[PDB]
Amino acid sequence: HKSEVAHRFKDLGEENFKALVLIAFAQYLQQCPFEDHVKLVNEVTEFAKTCVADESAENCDKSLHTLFGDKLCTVATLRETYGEMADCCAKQEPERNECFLQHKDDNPNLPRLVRPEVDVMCTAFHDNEETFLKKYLYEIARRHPYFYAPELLFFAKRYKAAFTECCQAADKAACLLPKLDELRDEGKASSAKQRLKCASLQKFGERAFKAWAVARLSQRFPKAEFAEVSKLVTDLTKVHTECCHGDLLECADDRADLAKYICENQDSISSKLKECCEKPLLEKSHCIAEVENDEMPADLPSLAADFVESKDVCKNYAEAKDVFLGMFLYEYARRHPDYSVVLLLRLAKTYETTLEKCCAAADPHECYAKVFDEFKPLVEEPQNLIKQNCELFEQLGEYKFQNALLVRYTKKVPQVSTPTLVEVSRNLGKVGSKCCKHPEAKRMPCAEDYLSVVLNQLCVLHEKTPVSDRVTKCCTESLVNRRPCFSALEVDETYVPKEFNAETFTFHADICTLSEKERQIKKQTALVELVKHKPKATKEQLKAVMDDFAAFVEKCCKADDKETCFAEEGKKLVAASQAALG
Ligand SMILES: O=C(CCCCC(=O)Nc1c(I)cc(I)c(C(=O)O)c1I)Nc1c(I)cc(I)c(C(=O)O)c1I
Ligand SMILES: CCCCCCCCCCCCCC(=O)O
Ligand SMILES: CCCCCCCCCCCCCC(=O)O
Ligand SMILES: CCCCCCCCCCCCCC(=O)O
Repeated sequence: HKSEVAHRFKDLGEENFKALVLIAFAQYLQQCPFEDHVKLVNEVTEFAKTCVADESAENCDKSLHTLFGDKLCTVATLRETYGEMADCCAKQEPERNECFLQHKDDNPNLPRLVRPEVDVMCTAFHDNEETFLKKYLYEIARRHPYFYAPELLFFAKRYKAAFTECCQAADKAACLLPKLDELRDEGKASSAKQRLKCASLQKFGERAFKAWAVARLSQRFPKAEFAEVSKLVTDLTKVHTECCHGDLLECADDRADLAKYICENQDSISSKLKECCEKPLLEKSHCIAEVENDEMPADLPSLAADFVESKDVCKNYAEAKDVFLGMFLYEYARRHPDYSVVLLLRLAKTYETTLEKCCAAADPHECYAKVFDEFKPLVEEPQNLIKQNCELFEQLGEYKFQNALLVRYTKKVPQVSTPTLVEVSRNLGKVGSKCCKHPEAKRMPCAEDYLSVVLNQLCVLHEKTPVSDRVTKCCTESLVNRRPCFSALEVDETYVPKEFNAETFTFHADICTLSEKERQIKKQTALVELVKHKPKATKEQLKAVMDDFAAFVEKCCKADDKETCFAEEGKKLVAASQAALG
């Protein structure tokens, strides 16, 4: 109403408010100590309560941006600590807020956050749930100044849940560690995605983004009328543009407003937005974004009717090209929740090319008449890969499957770094263990989601330390040919194998006293180095060498005087092995 702070305070709640303000400040003032942010939070909360009691108390009428910047400019060491940022305080609103946005460092030089021992965690937890959680929430926020605050808050509650449950467990570690690893991985993925999507809106442009959304929104809301989907795609695009700019307030309101729009028109959009829409303000958006696909009508026509077998098609298309293509995507995507969004884009892209080089032809109706015939090989390629790879995954285990990938990609790009190969092959290996368990009708969307993260993660490391044109090609290609481009890569014939190095293939008993997740990376590192030394090896020659190594390990660990054993059988191993691989 007349007071913004009061309003947000009222419908967010004290607890949520206090946490958000914390994250908000930790994101702009990434260098101040924890205890300092706590003071600000208390001061702002105290102020808020004043306004709650009387929307007319001093300053309660000022806008959040104004209020936020004023307290921000309140910090004394602003200039001595942040320098340039202090000059923002000289500017007025909105240049002031704009100025603060431009000075937020997305990759501060903060030390890697370390995970202490479960016992200390659980103890610190029990002795002060409050500071324990706010302190960590502070550490995460200052490191990811662009992570959508509410989402960060969503994660905090799951961490709390993990401590509550596990710190009472008979075996704390076995209960907590896995939940924690799962949590940071998921958090990492959530972050990689947010950055990825913004980057995209930048490179590829708005049209491609609008396309992506139509495909996605249509799979999810197959019953919605096309005009509703267009309406939603427009608002969604404005929403991400603003949320990418990094301004929390504008971002949050666009998201809420959009959630309220959806919920009000719920029936004419989806039947599965029931739970999500009764939920509280804070969670609505989160919920909705994650909602399961509604069910598609059974009384659905044939695409060929309006898109192939109907003359007056080049006329509808010329009438409004993007809109017609949109209707195509809409019609195609809502009938295929099983297709990957990018697959859908490929088809539409194909259709588009056809209509372009066929509507300017003699007899249109038959120039393009067999278009749906070109979609089949587009659809099949992805499917057969999910087919071939999920089987191999079930045969071997997650680990042996990972090793397979390891050999496979080293031979494609032997120039890539050994640790980078190990990283990629394992996450990749994960996508397999995480998606292959799904029923085929859900597999492809699964892989797309995971692979996009992995492929962009792959492309960044390379962007910085480029090592191959082939990779750089796939990495700067269209995000529709990205994965196909990588899938295409062939063995590197040009490659000149690295020289030999005894050390690289020398092992000590220490590997016996390492975690399964440790020995692995050690064995896997040697594997790449192996393939990098003998690239013309065979899955047969290789499997034989890997096998002798298998024994070698167990044999030397489960044998008296480990150290010597290794150095003894090791000389033998390296010797017999170098021989087979001539
Ligand atoms: O990341 C995603 C996940 C899409 C999930 C589909 C989606 O948009 N859901 C959704 C909905 I309904 C409503 C709201 I309110 C919100 C939100 O919280 O803002 C969201 I998140 N989508 C995506 C998009 I949209 C465009 C491009 I270009 C790319 C690329 O980088 O290829 C990608 I990977
Ligand atoms: C002075 C700064 C105060 C910070 C207030 C942030 C308000 C966030 C509103 C949260 C809306 C949740 C809607 C959603 O995105 O799902
Ligand atoms: C209703 C909003 C208009 C939707 C835009 C339709 C254009 C379809 C483009 C086909 C996909 C190719 C995307 C790309 O440029 O990479
Ligand atoms: C040319 C000397 C090569 C000898 C070094 C062999 C190292 C290969 C690592 C084998 C990893 C297989 C993993 C496993 O056994 O579970």
